[PDB]
Amino acid sequence: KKDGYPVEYDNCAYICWNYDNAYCDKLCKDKKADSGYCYWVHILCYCYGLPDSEPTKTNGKCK
Repeated sequence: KKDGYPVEYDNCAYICWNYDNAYCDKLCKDKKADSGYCYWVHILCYCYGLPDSEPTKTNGKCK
């Protein structure tokens, strides 16, 4: 398991709906994580307990 910002190709994270924590929680759980929230500093969804196989953000900008 891992915690992090889930991404789509390539290295592009999921922006929150507004600043909605519930949105990110649902998104994260649909990706099989334990939970998630909207990190307001970046306005991105952050997940707790993603599967090891789910891609997460690394050092790098969105393609």
